[PDB]
Amino acid sequence: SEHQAIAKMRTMIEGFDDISHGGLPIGRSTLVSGTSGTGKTLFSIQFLYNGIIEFDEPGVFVTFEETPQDIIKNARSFGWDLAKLVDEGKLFILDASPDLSALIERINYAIQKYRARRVSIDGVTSVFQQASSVVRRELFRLVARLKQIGATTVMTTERIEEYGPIARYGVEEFVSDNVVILRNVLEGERRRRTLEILKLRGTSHMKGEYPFTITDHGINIFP
Amino acid sequence: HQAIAKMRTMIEGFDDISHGGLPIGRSTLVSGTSGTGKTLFSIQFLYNGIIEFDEPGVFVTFEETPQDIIKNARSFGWDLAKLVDEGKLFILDASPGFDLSALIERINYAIQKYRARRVSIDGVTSVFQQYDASSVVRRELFRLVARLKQIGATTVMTTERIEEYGPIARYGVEEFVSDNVVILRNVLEGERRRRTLEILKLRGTSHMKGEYPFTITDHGINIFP
Amino acid sequence: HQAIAKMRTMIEGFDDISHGGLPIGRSTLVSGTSGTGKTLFSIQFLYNGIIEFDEPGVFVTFEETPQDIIKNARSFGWDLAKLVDEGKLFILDASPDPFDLSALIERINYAIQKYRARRVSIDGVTSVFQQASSVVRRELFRLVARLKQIGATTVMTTERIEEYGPIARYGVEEFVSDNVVILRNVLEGERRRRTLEILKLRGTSHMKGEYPFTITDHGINIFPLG
Amino acid sequence: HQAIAKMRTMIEGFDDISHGGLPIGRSTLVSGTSGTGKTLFSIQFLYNGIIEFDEPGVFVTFEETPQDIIKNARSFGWDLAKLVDEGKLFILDASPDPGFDLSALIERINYAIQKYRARRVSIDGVTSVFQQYDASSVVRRELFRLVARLKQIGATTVMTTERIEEYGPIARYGVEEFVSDNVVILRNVLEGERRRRTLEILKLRGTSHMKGEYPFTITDHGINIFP
Amino acid sequence: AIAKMRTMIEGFDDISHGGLPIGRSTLVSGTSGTGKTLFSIQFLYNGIIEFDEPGVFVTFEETPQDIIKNARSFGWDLAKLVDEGKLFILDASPDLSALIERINYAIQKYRARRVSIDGVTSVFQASSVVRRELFRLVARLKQIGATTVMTTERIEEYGPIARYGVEEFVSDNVVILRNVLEGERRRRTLEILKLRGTSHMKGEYPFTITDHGINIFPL
Amino acid sequence: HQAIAKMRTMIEGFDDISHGGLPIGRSTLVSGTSGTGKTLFSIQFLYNGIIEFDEPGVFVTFEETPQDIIKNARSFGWDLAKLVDEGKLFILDASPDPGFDLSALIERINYAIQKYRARRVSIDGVTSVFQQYDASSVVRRELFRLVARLKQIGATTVMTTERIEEYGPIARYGVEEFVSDNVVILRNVLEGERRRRTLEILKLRGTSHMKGEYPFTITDHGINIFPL
Ligand SMILES: Nc1ncnc2c1ncn2[C@@H]1O[C@H](COP(=O)(O)OP(=O)(O)OP(O)(O)=S)[C@@H](O)[C@H]1O
Ligand SMILES: Nc1ncnc2c1ncn2[C@@H]1O[C@H](COP(=O)(O)OP(=O)(O)OP(O)(O)=S)[C@@H](O)[C@H]1O
Ligand SMILES: Nc1ncnc2c1ncn2[C@@H]1O[C@H](COP(=O)(O)OP(=O)(O)OP(O)(O)=S)[C@@H](O)[C@H]1O
Ligand SMILES: Nc1ncnc2c1ncn2[C@@H]1O[C@H](COP(=O)(O)OP(=O)(O)OP(O)(O)=S)[C@@H](O)[C@H]1O
Ligand SMILES: Nc1ncnc2c1ncn2[C@@H]1O[C@H](COP(=O)(O)OP(=O)(O)OP(O)(O)=S)[C@@H](O)[C@H]1O
Ligand SMILES: Nc1ncnc2c1ncn2[C@@H]1O[C@H](COP(=O)(O)OP(=O)(O)OP(O)(O)=S)[C@@H](O)[C@H]1O
Ligand SMILES: [Cl-]
Ligand SMILES: [Cl-]
Ligand SMILES: [Cl-]
Ligand SMILES: [Cl-]
Ligand SMILES: [Cl-]
Ligand SMILES: [Cl-]
Ligand SMILES: [Mg+2]
Ligand SMILES: [Mg+2]
Ligand SMILES: [Mg+2]
Ligand SMILES: [Mg+2]
Ligand SMILES: [Mg+2]
Ligand SMILES: [Mg+2]
Repeated sequence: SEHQAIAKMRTMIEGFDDISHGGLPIGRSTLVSGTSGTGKTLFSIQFLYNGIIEFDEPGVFVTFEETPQDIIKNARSFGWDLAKLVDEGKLFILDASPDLSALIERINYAIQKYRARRVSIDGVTSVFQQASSVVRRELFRLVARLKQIGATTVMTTERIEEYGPIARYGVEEFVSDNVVILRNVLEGERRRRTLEILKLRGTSHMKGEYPFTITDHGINIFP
Repeated sequence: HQAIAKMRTMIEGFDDISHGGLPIGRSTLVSGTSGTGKTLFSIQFLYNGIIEFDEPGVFVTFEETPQDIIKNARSFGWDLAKLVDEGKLFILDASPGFDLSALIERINYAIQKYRARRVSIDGVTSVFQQYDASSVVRRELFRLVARLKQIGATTVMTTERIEEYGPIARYGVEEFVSDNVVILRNVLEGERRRRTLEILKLRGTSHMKGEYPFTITDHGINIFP
Repeated sequence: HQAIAKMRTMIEGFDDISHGGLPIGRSTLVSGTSGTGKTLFSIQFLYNGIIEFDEPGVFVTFEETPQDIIKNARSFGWDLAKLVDEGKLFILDASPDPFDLSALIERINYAIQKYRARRVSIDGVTSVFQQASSVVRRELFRLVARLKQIGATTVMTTERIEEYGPIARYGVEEFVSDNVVILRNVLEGERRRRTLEILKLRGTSHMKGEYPFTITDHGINIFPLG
Repeated sequence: HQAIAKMRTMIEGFDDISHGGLPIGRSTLVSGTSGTGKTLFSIQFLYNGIIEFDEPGVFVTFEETPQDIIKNARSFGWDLAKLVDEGKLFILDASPDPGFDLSALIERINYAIQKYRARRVSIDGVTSVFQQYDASSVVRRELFRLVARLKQIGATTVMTTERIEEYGPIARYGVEEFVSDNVVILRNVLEGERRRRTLEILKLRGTSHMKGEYPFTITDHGINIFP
Repeated sequence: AIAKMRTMIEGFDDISHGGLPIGRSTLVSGTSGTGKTLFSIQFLYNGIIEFDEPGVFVTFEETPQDIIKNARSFGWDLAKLVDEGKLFILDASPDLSALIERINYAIQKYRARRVSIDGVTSVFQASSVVRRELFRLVARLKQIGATTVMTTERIEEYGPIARYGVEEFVSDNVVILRNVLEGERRRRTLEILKLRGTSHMKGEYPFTITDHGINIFPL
Repeated sequence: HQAIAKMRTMIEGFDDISHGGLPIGRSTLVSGTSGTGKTLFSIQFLYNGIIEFDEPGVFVTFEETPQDIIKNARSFGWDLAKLVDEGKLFILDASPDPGFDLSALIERINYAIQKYRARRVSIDGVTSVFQQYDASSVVRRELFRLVARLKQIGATTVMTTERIEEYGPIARYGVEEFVSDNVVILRNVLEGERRRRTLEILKLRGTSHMKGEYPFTITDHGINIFPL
C-alpha cells in the first residue's frame, strides 16, 4: 500500500516485507530481540546481504563479540560468500570486539567510506552489562546519531524469556522506533520459531507472531 | 458548585466510556507497554481539541523529536505542521538530575503564549528512570500534577509499563498520585494481539469499568462497542 | 470490663458484615489498590457520623488537597464545605508545598479537641512511609497507640499493588493494626469486580471473605456474597 | 521407647491432633498471617492451664498492651484481670513507650516464672523485635538462644511468629522453623471469595502427631478444631 | 563395581541399589521436619547395632542431650552407645577447618566409618563462599575415607535442592526428603536425585515416619 | 572454505540430533541441573574419540578428582585407568589448592594438547570458578575469552555448566549461552513422581540440528538417546 506515512526499504527476507507492510522504515533503527539462537545475527546479515545482492546497496556490519571470520564462516551455511563482498568493498565488517562515543564515529567513518545504506549492529548490549537508566540514555544517543547519519539500522538485543521483557534492561523497546521479536518457544518438547513486529512508529504492520524457519537459504517467514 | 465537569476527547468511543471525556483542569495518566498507542492517544487529544473546538494545545516530548512526532502523525491524516504554523499547536522539546520545576514554567510560557486549554506530556518516564527511586518519582510526579492543576490545564501524561497485567506503571506509585488513570494494553493470546483500553479510575466522577477493545486505524484510535 | 463495642458506619451493608460497625476507640486499616474506594470509605465514615449522629469528624489528607476532597465529594451529592463551615468537619491538610510524626499527632489531637470529634479518617499516611519495613512498623504502631489514647475511632487507608498479595506496601501494616479491611478491584475476563473484606477485628466477631460492592451516586453499597 | 511428655492445651481438638498436647519443657512456634488466631491460641493455652490445672502462666507481649490483651479476651467471656489479681496470670509487658537486649528480657521472664511459679509461658510479638535485625542469620541465632534459655528454665512455651503468605515460608525470615522444636501453622485461606481457617502441626521433634491441615473456627468459646 | 554400605533404613537400600557409596558424601536435603535428622541418626545407629561400625554425629544447633532424648522415642539408646565408645556425638554448637580437625580426631579415636553432619547450613550467614567451604569439607572427609550423610535445608518442596543453590553440585550423592501438601494432606516422599558412579531408582517414593524410624515403600 | 564441519561423538543418537556431531574447532556448552549426565557426556565424548577414531583426549576437572572420574566411569565398563596408562587420555586436575587465572589454564591445556596430540577436550566444572566472580558481566567476559583461546588452539571442546531449573535460564548467570557457539541442554524432569531425562540441542552456530527435546536414559553403556 502506498497510503502509509513512512518510506520503507525491502529486506527481501521472505515474508518479512509482508508483515512490515513494505520493509524497514528508512533512516530509522529497528530493534531485533530474542533469546539465544533465535536468528538475530542471521536476520542482521540477511538484511545486508540482500541489500547488496538485490539493490547494490553497500552494508556495514558492526560486531561486538563474534569475530568477522566467524561471521563469514557461519554465513557459508547459507551459501553466502561474505568475504567476496568484503573484497568488493560492498560489505564492511567493523570489528568492535576486543566508550560509545568513539564507536559511533568509527561507524560514521565506515558508512561514509563505503557509502553504506544499510547498517546492522549485532551485540551492543554486551557493552551494557559492563543500570537501566544508563542503558536507556546510551541507546537513545546511538539511535539518534544513526538517524542523523541517515542510516537504516538493524540492531540486535538479548532477552532471557520467550514471554517476558522485550530485552534485558526493560528500556530498549521504548527508545527504538521499531521493534521486532524473535521467539523460539518450547512447548510439549518441541520448538517453534516465530517473528513478531511489536511496533513500527508512523505506519501499520501485521500483528502477533508469525511462524518462520531457518534453512539453507536463511530465514523463511510465512505470514 | 457542581461535581467535576469533563472535556470531550472526540476519540471514538472514549467519551462514552468516560461518561463525557476527561475531567477538566486535571491530569490523566495513560500507561502502557511499548507501542500500545500512548503517543497516539496524546496527539489525538490535542488534535481533536484544535479541529473540533478551536482549543489550542501544547505537546511536551522528552525523547521523540518534534519532527518525528509530526512525521508520524501523517499516518493518521493529521497535518500538525500546519497547526504549528497557525499557532494553534506548540510542540515543546524537553529532550536533554532533570529539573521538572524549570520545565513546568516553560510549559506555562507556552500555555499562556498559545492560550492552550489542552496539554499532552509524553515521555516523562525517561526522566523518572534517572531518579530510579519510587519515593523520588512519587514526589516529583505529585509536584508536576499539582503545578499543572494550578495552571488549569487539562492534561494527558503518558507512562510506561513492562507487563500487560502487572503494575500500572514502572515505579508502583504513579497511579496513586494521579487523579485519573487510563491503561492501554496489547495482549498476546494464541499468537494474536488484542488492543484494549481501560479507565481504571477517575476521581470524583463516574466511568465504565474493565477493558474495552480498540484498534488503531488511518483515523487514529477506534474503541469498540 | 466487657467486650469491645462498635460504632455504626451507616455504610450500606458494612454494619451487617462487621456485626455492628467499627470497634470504638481503635483504628481500622483500609487497604486497596488504586481507585478501590479507600478515600470514599473514609469520607462516608465521617459524613454519616456527622449527618446521622451529629458526631464531628476530622479528615487528615497527605496528598489530595482539601479543595479536591470537597470537589470530588460533590459526585455523591455531599456538601463537605457546608459541614466544614458549620464546624462539624475539619479537613486537616498535611500535604506538602508544591517527616515529623510527633508534630502531626499533636495537630490531630488539637483538631480533635477543637471540634470535639469522635471520628477520624487518616488518608495517605503511606506517602510519608515511603520516605524500611521496620521503621514503618514502628511509626505506624506509635500513631495507632497515640490515636487510641485520645479516644479516636479511626479509619486509616493504605496502599497495595496487587489484588491478591500483601495486605499493604510494607508487609507490616496489618500486624500493627487492630482491625483490617481490604478493598479489592479484581480484573477477570476484561471485567472489574469490586469486593470488600473484613480480614480481622481484634476482640470481636465479623463476617468472613469477600463481599461485592459498588460505588454509586450515593457512595458505597455492599451486598450479600456471590 | 521412651515417649516425649506432653501437657494438654485443652484447646478443643488440638490435644487429639498433637497426640497429648504440647511437648513439656520445650517451645512451640505458632506462625500465621494476620488475624489467624495466634494470640488467641497463646492466651487459651495459658487460660486453660490456670482454670483446668491450676498451673500459673506468664504472657509476654511485645506490641499489644496488657489492657488490650485483657479487653480482647473478654470477647470469649474470659476474665484475665481476675486471674492477674489472683496472681495466677502475669502479663509481662515488653511493649514500647512512644538493639534491644534478650538477656534483660529473659531474666525478667525468668523472675516472673520463679515468682508466680508458672509452668506455662506464652510469648507474643517477638517478630517485631526480629524485624530491624532484619537479617535472617541474626534472627536465627537470637531466636536459637531464646529457645535454649527458655528450655533451661523448664518453661513450656508458645511463641507466635508472623508470615505474609498462606502457602509460603513458615515465618518471616525462613529460619524460624528450623530452630524451633515444634511448629504449628495457622492458615486463613482465601478461595473463591471465602475464607477457611486451618491448623497444621508441621513438626514435633521426637514425637508423633497428626499430619496436614485441620479446619477450625473462632467463636465465643475460642478455638474449635474439627477433623 | 562401587562398594556401598547398607543404611538398613527400610526400603532405602533398594532405592540406592545397595546402600550409600563407601567413602563418599551424601546430601540429605529437605524442608522443616522432613526427617533429615532421623535419617542421619538411623544411618549411624544401624551401622553400630548391625555391623559394629562406629559412628560420629556432628550437631550444630540441636544439643547432644536433645538428640539422645528424641532418639529414645524410637527405642534407640544412644547414651549406651556413646558410653560404649561406639558412638560419638560431636557438639558443634559453641572456622570450618577447626571443625574438620575435630571430626577427624573423633573418627580416628573411635575408629568410625560412618559420619553424620547435621545442621551445617546454620554456619553460613555468599553462595561462592558456601560452595567453597562445603567442597573443602567434603574433600577432606573423602581423604579420611569416611562415608558421610550431610543434611541441608530448603524452603520449598519443589525448587532449589538446598538453600544456596550449590550444595547439590559439590555432593557426590543427593537425597531429597519432601513433605508435600496435597489438598490439606501431607505426603512424605524420598528421592535419590543422583549417585555419582552408580545406578539407583529414580523419582519420588512415599515413606512414613513411625516408632521404628523411616519406612520407605519402593513399589 | 565451506560450512563448518562436524566431529562424530559416536554417542548413540546424538550424531543424528546434531546432524553429524559437534562443530570442529569450537566449544559446545552442555548445561543441566545436578545429576543430569553432564560429566558422563563429557567423558563419553573423549572415550569414544579414543576408542573409535584413535583420537587422544584431555579432560579438565575442577572439582572431581582424577581418581573419582576414573572410578565413576567403571560403572559403564570403561577402563579409563588403562587409557591414562597408555597416554591416550590425560586427566588434567585444575582444582585450586584445598580468583582464577584463565591464561594459566590455557597454557596447561595447550601443553597437554600438544604433548598427548589430543583431538578432543572436555572441561568439567568451570562454573565453580565463575561463582568466584559472581557478576554476569565478569562471567560473560571470562567465558568469552576461554572460548576464544580454545578456538585459537583448534580444540573441539565440550564444556559443562550448571542451571538450577529444568525450564528456566540455560545456565547460572544468564549470559553463558550468548557467548557460546553451541548449546546443549540436559534436563531431568519430574513426570508425576517419576523422572524423565531429555537432551536438547538449542543452537549450533553456522550449521543445522534437530530441534526440541529428545528422551534419553543413562545405562551401563552410558548415554543412549532416542530420536524417532
Ligand atoms: N543451514 C542451516 N539450516 C538450518 N538451520 C540453520 C542452518 N544454519 C544455521 N541454522 C540455525 O541458525 C541458528 C543460528 O542463528 P543465529 O542467527 O546465529 O542466532 P542468534 O540469535 O544470533 O544466536 P546467538 O548470537 O548465538 S545468542 C543455529 O542455532 C541453527 O538452529
Ligand atoms: N495508519 C496506521 N494504521 C494502523 N496502525 C497504525 C498506524 N499508524 C501507526 N499504527 C500503530 O501505532 C503504533 C504506534 O503508536 P504509538 O502511539 O506511537 O505507541 P507508543 O505507546 O507511543 O509507543 P512508543 O512511544 O514507541 S513505546 C505502531 O506500532 C502501529 O502498530
Ligand atoms: N458518582 C459516581 N458514581 C460511580 N462511581 C463513582 C462516582 N464518583 C466516583 N466514583 C468512583 O470512585 C472512584 C474513586 O474512589 P476513591 O475513594 O477516590 O478511591 P481511592 O482508593 O481513594 O483511589 P486513590 O486515592 O486515587 S489511589 C473513581 O475511580 C470512580 O470509579
Ligand atoms: N467472639 C468472637 N467470635 C468469633 N470470632 C472472634 C471473636 N473474637 C475474636 N474473633 C476473631 O479472632 C480474630 C483475632 O484473633 P487473634 O488471636 O487476635 O489473631 P492474631 O493472629 O493474633 O492477629 P494479629 O496479632 O492482630 S496479626 C478476629 O479477627 C476475629 O475474626
Ligand atoms: N515416635 C514417632 N512416631 C512418629 N513420628 C515421629 C516420631 N518421632 C518423630 N516423628 C516425626 O518425625 C519428625 C521429626 O523428624 P526430624 O528428623 O527431627 O526432622 P528434621 O528434618 O530434622 O527437622 P528439623 O531439624 O527440626 S528442621 C516429627 O516432626 C514427627 O512428625
Ligand atoms: N551404571 C549406571 N547405570 C545407570 N545410571 C547410572 C550409572 N552410573 C551412573 N548413572 C547415573 O549417572 C548419574 C551421574 O551422572 P553425571 O554425568 O555424573 O551427572 P552430572 O550432571 O555431572 O552431575 P554432577 O556433576 O554431580 S552436579 C548418576 O546420578 C546416576 O543416575
Ligand atoms: Cl527452523
Ligand atoms: Cl490495531
Ligand atoms: Cl462500582
Ligand atoms: Cl471462624
Ligand atoms: Cl509420617
Ligand atoms: Cl536414566
Ligand atoms: Mg548472534
Ligand atoms: Mg510514544
Ligand atoms: Mg484516595
Ligand atoms: Mg495477635
Ligand atoms: Mg533436624
Ligand atoms: Mg559432573
